[PDB]
Amino acid sequence: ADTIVAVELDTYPNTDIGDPSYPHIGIDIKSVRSKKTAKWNMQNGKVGTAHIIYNSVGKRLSAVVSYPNGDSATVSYDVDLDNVLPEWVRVGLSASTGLYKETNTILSWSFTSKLKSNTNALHFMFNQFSKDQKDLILQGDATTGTEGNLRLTRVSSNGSPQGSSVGRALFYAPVHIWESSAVVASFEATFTFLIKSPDSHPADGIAFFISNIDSSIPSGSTGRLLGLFPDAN
Amino acid sequence: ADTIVAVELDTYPNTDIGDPSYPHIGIDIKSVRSKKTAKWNMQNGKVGTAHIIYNSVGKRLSAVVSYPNGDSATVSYDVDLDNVLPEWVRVGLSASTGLYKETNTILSWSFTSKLKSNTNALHFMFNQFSKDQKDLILQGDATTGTEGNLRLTRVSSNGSPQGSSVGRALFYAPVHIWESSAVVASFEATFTFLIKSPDSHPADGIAFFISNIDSSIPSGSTGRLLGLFPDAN
Amino acid sequence: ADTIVAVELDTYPNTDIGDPSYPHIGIDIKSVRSKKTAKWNMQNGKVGTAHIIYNSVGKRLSAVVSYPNGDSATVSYDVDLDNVLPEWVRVGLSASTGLYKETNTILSWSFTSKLKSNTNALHFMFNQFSKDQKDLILQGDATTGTEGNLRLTRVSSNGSPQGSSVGRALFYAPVHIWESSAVVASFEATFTFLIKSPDSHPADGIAFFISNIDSSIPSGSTGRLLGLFPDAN
Amino acid sequence: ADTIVAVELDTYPNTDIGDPSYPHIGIDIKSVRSKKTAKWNMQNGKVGTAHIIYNSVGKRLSAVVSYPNGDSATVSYDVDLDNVLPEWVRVGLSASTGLYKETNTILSWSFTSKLKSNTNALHFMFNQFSKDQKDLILQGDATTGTEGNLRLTRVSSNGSPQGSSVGRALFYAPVHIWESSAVVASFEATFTFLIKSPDSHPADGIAFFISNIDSSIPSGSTGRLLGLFPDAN
Ligand SMILES: O=C(O)Cc1c[nH]c2ccccc12
Ligand SMILES: O=C(O)Cc1c[nH]c2ccccc12
Ligand SMILES: O=C(O)Cc1c[nH]c2ccccc12
Ligand SMILES: O=C(O)Cc1c[nH]c2ccccc12
Ligand SMILES: [Ca+2]
Ligand SMILES: [Ca+2]
Ligand SMILES: [Ca+2]
Ligand SMILES: [Ca+2]
Ligand SMILES: [Cl-]
Ligand SMILES: [Cl-]
Ligand SMILES: [Cl-]
Ligand SMILES: [Cl-]
Ligand SMILES: [Cl-]
Ligand SMILES: [Cl-]
Ligand SMILES: [Cl-]
Ligand SMILES: [Cl-]
Ligand SMILES: [Mn+2]
Ligand SMILES: [Mn+2]
Ligand SMILES: [Mn+2]
Ligand SMILES: [Mn+2]
Repeated sequence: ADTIVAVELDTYPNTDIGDPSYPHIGIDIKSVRSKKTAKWNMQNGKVGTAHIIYNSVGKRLSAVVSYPNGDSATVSYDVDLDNVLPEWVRVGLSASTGLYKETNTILSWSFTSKLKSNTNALHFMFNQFSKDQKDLILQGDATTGTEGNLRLTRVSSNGSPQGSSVGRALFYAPVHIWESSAVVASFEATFTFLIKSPDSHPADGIAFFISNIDSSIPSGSTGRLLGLFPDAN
Repeated sequence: ADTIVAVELDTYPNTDIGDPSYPHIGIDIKSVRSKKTAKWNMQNGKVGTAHIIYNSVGKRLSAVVSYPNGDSATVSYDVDLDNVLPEWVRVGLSASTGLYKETNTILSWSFTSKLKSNTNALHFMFNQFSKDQKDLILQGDATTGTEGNLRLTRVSSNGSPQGSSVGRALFYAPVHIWESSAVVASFEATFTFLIKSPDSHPADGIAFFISNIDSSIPSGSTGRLLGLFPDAN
Repeated sequence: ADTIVAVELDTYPNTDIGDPSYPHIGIDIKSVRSKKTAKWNMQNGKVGTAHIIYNSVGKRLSAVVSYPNGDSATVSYDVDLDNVLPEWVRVGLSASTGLYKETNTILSWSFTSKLKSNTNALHFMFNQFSKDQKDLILQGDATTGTEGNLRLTRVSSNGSPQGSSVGRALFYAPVHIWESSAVVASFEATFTFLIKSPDSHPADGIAFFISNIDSSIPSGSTGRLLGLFPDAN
Repeated sequence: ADTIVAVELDTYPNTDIGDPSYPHIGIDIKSVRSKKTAKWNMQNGKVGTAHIIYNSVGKRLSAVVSYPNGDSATVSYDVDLDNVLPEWVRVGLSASTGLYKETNTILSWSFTSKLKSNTNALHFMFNQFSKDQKDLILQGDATTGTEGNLRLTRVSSNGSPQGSSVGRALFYAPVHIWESSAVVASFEATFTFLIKSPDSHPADGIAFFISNIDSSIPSGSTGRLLGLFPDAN
């Protein structure tokens, strides 16, 4: 029943549900079957940066993911989010493991939404997460720690990631993501992540998403559904 | 039981509870008995701008209130808010009427909090308020409308303000206002207001305040207590 | 010899140089012959707002122009500005009159450029212009005044605009608009304008532009060339 | 003939010109004889962060310098900069060596100035410096490199710092630092630095400063004068 717009960093090819035959970044409009994808070389144990950009003028949801060595993947998709999202939303991060696993560690997260009419703005930045993060809604296995990081999916004491895990972090305050009379409705999101795995293959990935205010983890949305969708339709 | 730090725009002299013999702006640390005040010429029916500034280095809570014609009042008070406030807070606007009354109309409100260590940031801006303002907590008589304004205290259909009124607006998300390891903890707040009264004297005023997350209007905090304090101590 | 990327608010149809048969907004890549245009209802004597948005991910230069009554025109054009502009630029506003004329009054101008790698930023905002505006380069007839406005084209003492006029304002500091290793290079510009004319038709329009550092008004670039181009090619 | 307001990170005690008997941070109003100082433990070879804060309401110039291990020094001084500085200024960084020496390496520098009336803003951020930094004015020995850093004072090929060196970096654009009608005139500056020395004692230090537009290195302002002052008065 949730409405989802997401950028997925998808570490695991699930070819039978329309994934390409490689790790990819994807734009997901109300379906895990990405509307557009690009090949992504996920660098095990390295800190990546994801950037997400939209404005209501160009009506183009863009994402780019890069690592320090400079290797980057970009994906863009033409979509009017006025026709997709509710006016009011929550913004969040989601990650899953299944049969295979990885750390889904968030080191930092920033977001900006603006409505310019004829301005209303929300901006937050986390470069360190604290134990009792009162402006975050933690769902499922997602924890904030003393190490200053957001662990979306459960990690063992020994620092090793665990399978069949799902967790999300949503910003506490609802966001006014569009308003019919806004001349420009724009949002930007950036997060840094550390995906590390000793597994034969890492899985399943990390998503930035926008949803209805009351959005919660769909039941059985572990693994390939990235904690966003109740099925693969 | 609430902990309150406020800047009060006090339109009504209550001399028996330590108000000066004129309308004033005041810095209130856990008491309506302002720690410091300055004379303020409130201009009936005109749009004022209040600016509030603090940083943990100078440890000086400053406020200035001005009108378009340029007449301004300033008040500063040396205080370590690390020693006053809880780590996590909500920020809000409050206004009251009593025996005398005024419009307590907010046309715009912006806030920025930052912690710089060895950055975490929250920024919001409302230049228009909407009917269902999902990122605001409205308490008491406070309403948001189609006129794009926040009415802290009850106004009649005919546009006239009503007595014995109290309302507040708090931003939905808790704010991390200080952190022991922050090198610089700073906040800025700005709001524009229209106080108008056909009364013999306007009352009672408008406050920007910071409180515990779960802060609510103290019972009988109408009139001279500005919806912040349960008594005049 | 200058390299120009501009958004033109074109009040006058010059049909013989590829203008449409109506006032329009246009994206100009190294030619006054706009790569893309949209019909624009210019509202005589009213304050308009222009917004310009680009990012190096979507590679889409977008502009929207609106007035308070809400009537707006939008134009978008897919272009890699890494392949058009020099790395370092100046940003500016330009306006012209010819055989016909108008006020080309700028009431406010803001700009933001960012490079995010694996951040460098420039932001300025003018909501009032002063007599000796030391962070602006004024070219041709462009003046700043006590009325707090930038007059791009010459106005008489009696407040009436004059024909065959050209003036520009460039921000003093060069801008690093792209860098080969930037993951995201983005810029946003906003300005408010008042075009007013008692003429049979207004002319010629206002442009936001990006150029080489040493860009100057091309000789004979009054009227339909908007002070940007030395010819209509 | 220059007018100087500076925060000095002073690594070398020059006791005969009013330095305390230890490395210190200082607020300098038109004199190298700091109006106020605080003891500073400079950590050889470590990256420090300096923060500078002023607003025209509190009228308190504050500085804090810290290192990752959390050791920090703070100094505040009550001063009306409306009565000290010209309306228009340039902002910059300065460093010197003399008989003793150190690296005066700047890794990052950000600045924000705002005038709020009844807003004009300038903001820049350098987290990487490039070889041809067109928005910086380099004076004396100051160089920008491929290592992404600003070297205020001359360093040998072998990476060792050199004595009797002075260099400054000023932002290209003049800043409107105060305006008589501004309700709030505020500025913030942050820079990160790496001072390293194999010398018996490091010298001489790094300063953030504000000056007249046409400010240049005073002759013989190497060593204890930090490239800011022509004498020790
Ligand atoms: O830019 C200005 O000075 C006026 C202004 C503030 N907010 C605005 C939103 C839309 C159009 C104009 C403005
Ligand atoms: O300024 C930089 O480039 C590094 C940096 C980012 N956030 C900081 C907070 C405190 C000290 C340094 C930094
Ligand atoms: O986001 C962070 O905490 C680290 C960071 C600061 N500037 C950056 C630019 C690109 C990628 C990561 C960062
Ligand atoms: O805050 C608003 O909506 C109006 C506004 C924009 N700039 C200002 C500067 C001073 C006082 C009010 C405003
Ligand atoms: Ca998958
Ligand atoms: Ca009172
Ligand atoms: Ca034309
Ligand atoms: Ca010294
Ligand atoms: Cl599968
Ligand atoms: Cl399924
Ligand atoms: Cl009383
Ligand atoms: Cl009482
Ligand atoms: Cl023509
Ligand atoms: Cl021609
Ligand atoms: Cl000496
Ligand atoms: Cl001397
Ligand atoms: Mn996928
Ligand atoms: Mn009072
Ligand atoms: Mn045209
Ligand atoms: Mn000294």
